[PDB]
Amino acid sequence: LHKEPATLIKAIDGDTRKLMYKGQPMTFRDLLVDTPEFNEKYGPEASAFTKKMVENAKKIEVEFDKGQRTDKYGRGLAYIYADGKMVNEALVRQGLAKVAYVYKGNNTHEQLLRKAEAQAKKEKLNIWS
Ligand SMILES: Cc1cn([C@H]2C[C@H](OP(=O)(O)O)[C@@H](COP(=O)(O)O)O2)c(=O)[nH]c1=O
Ligand SMILES: [Ca+2]
Repeated sequence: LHKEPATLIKAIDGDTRKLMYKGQPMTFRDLLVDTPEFNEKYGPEASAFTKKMVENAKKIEVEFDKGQRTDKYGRGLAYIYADGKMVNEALVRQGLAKVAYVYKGNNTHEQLLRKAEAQAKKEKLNIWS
C-alpha cells in the first residue's frame, strides 16, 4: 500500500469527507470503520473529532487498499492520514467508531484497527461507555 497526496475540501461527518484527489473533488469514506450518524449518540463528537484532526493537519494523504477504490455510491474508499496519523485508527481508538464493513481484498489494516478497538473497549471510551 502507498500514500498519495490530497487536500481537504470539506469535513462531512465522522467517517466521510470531501477531498481533492488527483485534482478532482471526491467524497471519501473511511475503510473498515463505522461512525454514528450525526443524528445519533456520539455522532457529533465523531464528526468534531475527525474534522479537527483533518483541518488541523498540514498534510492529508489517502491510501487505497488492494480491492475496490470506489463504493456503490461513488465514494472513494481509503485509509486517510493526517500528518502521518491514520484517521480511521484514531476514531476507533477513541471509541468514536466501530470496526465494520470488513470486506475481503480491502482489509489490510483490519488487525491494527481491531487492536485499537479492543483498547477503546477496555477503557470503555465513548461508544463503549
Ligand atoms: C465502508 C464501506 C461501506 N460500503 C457501503 C456499505 C453500505 O451500503 P448500504 O447502505 O447499502 O448497507 C454503506 C454504508 O456507508 P455509511 O456507513 O457511510 O452509511 O456503504 C461499501 O460498500 N464499502 C465499504 O468499504
Ligand atoms: Ca456511518
